[PDB]
Amino acid sequence: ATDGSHFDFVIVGGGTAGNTVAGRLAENPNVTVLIVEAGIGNPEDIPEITTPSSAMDLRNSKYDWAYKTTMVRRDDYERIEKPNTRGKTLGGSSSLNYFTWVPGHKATFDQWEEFGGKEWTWDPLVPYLRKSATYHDDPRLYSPELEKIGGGGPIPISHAELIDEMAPFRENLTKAWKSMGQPLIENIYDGEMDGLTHCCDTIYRGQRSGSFLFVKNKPNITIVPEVHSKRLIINEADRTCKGVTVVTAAGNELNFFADREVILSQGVFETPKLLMLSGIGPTRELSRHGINTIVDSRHVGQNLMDHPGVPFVLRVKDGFGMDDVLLRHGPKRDAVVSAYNKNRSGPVGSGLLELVGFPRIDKYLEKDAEYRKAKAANGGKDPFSPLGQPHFELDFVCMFGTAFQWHFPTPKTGDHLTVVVDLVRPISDPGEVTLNSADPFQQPNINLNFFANDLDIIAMREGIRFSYDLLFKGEGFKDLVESEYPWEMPLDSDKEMHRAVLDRCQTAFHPTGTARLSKNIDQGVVDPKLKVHGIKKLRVADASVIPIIPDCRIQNSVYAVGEKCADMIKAEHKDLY
Amino acid sequence: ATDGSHFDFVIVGGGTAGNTVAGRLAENPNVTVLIVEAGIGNPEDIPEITTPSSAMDLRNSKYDWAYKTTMVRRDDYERIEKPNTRGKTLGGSSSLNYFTWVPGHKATFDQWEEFGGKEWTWDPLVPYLRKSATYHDDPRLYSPELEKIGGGGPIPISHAELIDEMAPFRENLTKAWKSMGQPLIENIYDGEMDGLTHCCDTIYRGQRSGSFLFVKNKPNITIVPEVHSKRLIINEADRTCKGVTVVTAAGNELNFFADREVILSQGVFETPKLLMLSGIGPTRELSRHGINTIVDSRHVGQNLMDHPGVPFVLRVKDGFGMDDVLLRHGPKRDAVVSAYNKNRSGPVGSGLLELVGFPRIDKYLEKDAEYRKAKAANGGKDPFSPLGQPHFELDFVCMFGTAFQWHFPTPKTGDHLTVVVDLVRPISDPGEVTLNSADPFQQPNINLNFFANDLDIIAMREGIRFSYDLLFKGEGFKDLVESEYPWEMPLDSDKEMHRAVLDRCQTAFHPTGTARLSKNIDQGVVDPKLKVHGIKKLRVADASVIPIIPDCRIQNSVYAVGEKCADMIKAEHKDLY
Ligand SMILES: Cc1cc2nc3c(=O)[nH]c(=O)nc-3n(C[C@H](O)[C@H](O)[C@H](O)COP(=O)(O)OP(=O)(O)OC[C@H]3O[C@@H](n4cnc5c(N)ncnc54)[C@H](O)[C@@H]3O)c2cc1C=O
Ligand SMILES: Cc1cc2nc3c(=O)[nH]c(=O)nc-3n(C[C@H](O)[C@H](O)[C@H](O)COP(=O)(O)OP(=O)(O)OC[C@H]3O[C@@H](n4cnc5c(N)ncnc54)[C@H](O)[C@@H]3O)c2cc1C=O
Repeated sequence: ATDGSHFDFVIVGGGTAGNTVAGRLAENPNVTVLIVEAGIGNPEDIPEITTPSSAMDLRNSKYDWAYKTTMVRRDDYERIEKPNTRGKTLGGSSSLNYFTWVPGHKATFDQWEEFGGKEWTWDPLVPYLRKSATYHDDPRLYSPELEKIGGGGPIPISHAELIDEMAPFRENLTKAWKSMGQPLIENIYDGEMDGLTHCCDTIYRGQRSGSFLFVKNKPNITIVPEVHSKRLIINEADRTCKGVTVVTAAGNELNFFADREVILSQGVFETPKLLMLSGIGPTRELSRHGINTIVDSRHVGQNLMDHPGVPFVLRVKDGFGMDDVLLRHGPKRDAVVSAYNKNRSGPVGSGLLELVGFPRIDKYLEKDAEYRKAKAANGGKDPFSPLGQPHFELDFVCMFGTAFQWHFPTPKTGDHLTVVVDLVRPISDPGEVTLNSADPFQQPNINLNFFANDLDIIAMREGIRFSYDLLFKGEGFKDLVESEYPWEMPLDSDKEMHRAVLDRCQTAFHPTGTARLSKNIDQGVVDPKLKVHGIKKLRVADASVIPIIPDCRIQNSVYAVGEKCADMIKAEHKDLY
Repeated sequence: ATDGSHFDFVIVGGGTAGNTVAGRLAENPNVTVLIVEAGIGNPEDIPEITTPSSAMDLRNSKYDWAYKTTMVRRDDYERIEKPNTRGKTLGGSSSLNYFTWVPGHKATFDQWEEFGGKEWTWDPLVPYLRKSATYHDDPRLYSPELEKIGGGGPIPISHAELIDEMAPFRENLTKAWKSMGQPLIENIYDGEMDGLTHCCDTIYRGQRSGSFLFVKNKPNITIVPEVHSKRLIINEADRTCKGVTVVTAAGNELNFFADREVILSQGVFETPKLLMLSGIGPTRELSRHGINTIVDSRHVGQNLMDHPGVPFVLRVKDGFGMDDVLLRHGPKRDAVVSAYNKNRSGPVGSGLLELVGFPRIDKYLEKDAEYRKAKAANGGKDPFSPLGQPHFELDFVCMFGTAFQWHFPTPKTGDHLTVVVDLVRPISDPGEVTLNSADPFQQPNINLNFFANDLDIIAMREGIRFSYDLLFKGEGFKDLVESEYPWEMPLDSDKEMHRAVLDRCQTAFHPTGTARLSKNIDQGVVDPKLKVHGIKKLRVADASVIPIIPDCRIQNSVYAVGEKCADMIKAEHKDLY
């Protein structure tokens, strides 16, 4: 693209919501759309991106921002980690994520009303939760009712394409789950999600479905990859966003201008950073780094909320995990790799997560004197999920997963199960994203503030206990477990579990909130139309907009945000739509 | 003590060097000495303090500052830890340390000349390295020449009082060491230290020898424990230190004044902090926290240097470690505990470290292409120890040691060996101590900057390899090893070892340098008489003074610093001494 070029719409950050907004705005072939993006422009050409079983290997790769971030910062404990993985590539984090497609609980989205008014509640959002996807059920295994989860969008989704060898595993896990007295559930798309379900995925015919699928073969979209944002171009007199400044690989600064609107989609971490570098954020924090304040927006970078996860690995009987096929070199791996290469069939095309659980654990919580007291102190309402929401998402990954074992080596032998214990309704206060300096090439500082509240530790402990009961005592599955890796979970000691949770937890990869939808600038950074409070012609569409984190893996809500954003922009520009 | 009281000398921080200086100045019964100290005043009354086998249990106890500190801060990796243990109690860190008494290499102390001139070199310092100690050899096991290591001081020291059951262990380790072609050595007190030695300790008749032994039964010493320093009292016009302000348990601020001199002994972390709070430090760093600059002293808090350590545990054959006697509850433990209680005999009185190795590893280093290139680039001189110094201190702790395994649980069964691989001559740049704020009750911020230079990683890797060779291949000992805890050291992969070293390393507990001796304020913070550049009547005596870290565990050099400081103060006040 030529320096100083004008486009109707500029999307800053070709990520998950970014491409969604861009592709929708481009549906009028006459509307000019520019996308600027730090990463490569041709993800579909990269096997590790398109191949679902390679996902975890994308951590630390060239497609990963690989941020340092503080996971917990309590007086008794603090840990900082790297990499806190985020996608750096067209498609953003939808190009390196773990595929699960799940919206969340109706009661939770209904509470968005406090921030976004009625249009940001469950029912009105349902269509936006479905618009991006085209649902498939080729093997005809699931209720035809479930076809309503795809509205016709360019992101192919399907229930996991089941691995044949894992059928015995699925059957035992199912038996175990029911033996605990917990429900099976298939429809988790209408606001209810209690039980063990067969998850859907952004995978189809063993290929990844990334947001880059929104923006190809559209000649009205100009895609400029490999450029790093320096600053939003803001006219102070007009209080207007004019466009964006970027730096090329050769180190040249380029300005691009939007004739209608700029949409900021740089994700939960970089969106608030670029706002601040552009003069929009907490005034004391700007001054501290030599940045003028154009709009004193206190909430920018604040309210960072994520799900803490404590994963744990069990060694399981031979043939009940995929380690020997996918993880280790050999003829077995060679075979499935050769099949995948010829027609994309086989387990190489698998995302390795097929059964997912959304339980409550009231009866475990009730056994803890402290939880009992906190609940009473809250007038008898459950602190975590007072509206019937799950307490956990339990992901049963059917092999050792490096992405969920940041400090333990990969075992050399044996098949494994990796259970991701994801606290989906935490009550710890949010963390924050702050500036390290005014340098656009430095990562912002990131504190997730996991487990600031002790109750969260107690719940996480109890969700590990629930998972252990299920797997060590559950019908069928109890016979599959061989050992705990890399040592025993100290479930016998509240004291030890306290240390175990803090020291072993990680991000579940769902950060949100840093430029949240709101009714005014004293509550959040963007209004219900996702316009930046205080600025004209500037909107944010990405996970930073999310005012209350969904009860599950969040990519579905992020696409929803992009779909709604595009709709709201179209409604505004009558002459174009 | 009464508010506003005057004393000839005020020691701020009743720690290792602190008490040394105080006790020596008090040798003229007419000189009044005050000691202020944050911790308790009666350590000799605390079993866990006086009992050498309890040392490791003092981590996280009430006697531990338990600082958060950043261990490594590289672009590819960063870890922050808690607790970074320091003594909070009369005697300071000499009240919770692991006893080893070893001075270091002559060539290294000779290089102090660049900072302190001739009087801070090996020969002149020898007497100061010996003054604090009274050497014992009751069982008459060692050369009578070695009695020269005790000059008659109030700190009883002895070669480790050997545990009988560990004799077979010592004998096998010795055989293994010699089988590798490395020397045995007993005299490591005259500047030479190449080999495996029987270490001496600040233990005698199974009681800890702490610096509090310097300051009891001296009625001219006023001891005020349980008070937290707020600030040094500095007269700007006179450029003079007048005394110190402290806060009591009840929250009252008290001023105490020195008629001759104030000696700051708050240790490597708190000494630079209090200087800064008092207006002495880097001016930009003071202003940033609202503190006036009285003296722009750039080096304050800078030059923090410590030894990185990568410990590792081996499970060893039954009866070749002390786990079953000291670590686990039972009749065995009951028996030795009952003996200790009646007459202080038995392994309960042991510091658990009896053999210590000081090897070079030139031939391991030479195998690494990068080391070879770096050495050539340094004109053919070894980067680490170009003057013949050791590369490592290898501590062979004869049981599982929690103090050296910060992220692994304590094994439930088996006897263990804990090998502390201490890189004693690192070449990474120093870290820093900075202010978090002007609040005297907040810990300063601490970055140790371990492994900033890749060569250090290569050496640490190779010192682990040397240790593994010794123990897995060495004569006698090879037959004792049962397994690696908690998994295998990835010695087969330079790549994995790189991650292993960074992720498993810790402080070896020897921080230094943050107010270093120097010839002028452009080089350091105190002059050769340990006077603070720019200020009269103010000296620093503690580990922050140390300009080049010794080649080993450092408590001996710290007492040396205190002994010299006291001598230099006495020489100045003729009318009193
Ligand atoms: C491991 C991983 C695994 C998970 N797994 C599951 C999953 O299983 N399913 C689930 O639903 N969610 C999961 N998630 C969340 C899910 O993947 C969602 O994608 C996120 O929750 C929300 O997607 P945004 O639209 O809010 O943010 P985005 O980062 O996508 O797009 C931002 C774009 O901007 C560019 N960009 C940024 N800065 C600059 C700059 N300075 N100059 C120029 N360009 C810049 C940057 O390169 C990128 O292209 C997962 C995420 C991670 C990993 O991040
Ligand atoms: C685990 C541990 C184990 C090791 N093991 C071996 C060992 O085996 N042998 C060895 O030679 N060295 C080892 N070392 C180092 C060795 O122990 C040495 O002691 C150190 O290397 C050097 O000793 P300072 O004189 O330089 O510093 P100090 O902290 O002693 O005294 C400071 C005093 O000031 C007080 N004080 C501080 N702040 C305030 C305040 N605000 N307001 C009021 N008071 C305040 C504070 O409470 C304390 O009393 C080891 C240390 C640690 C642990 O710290």
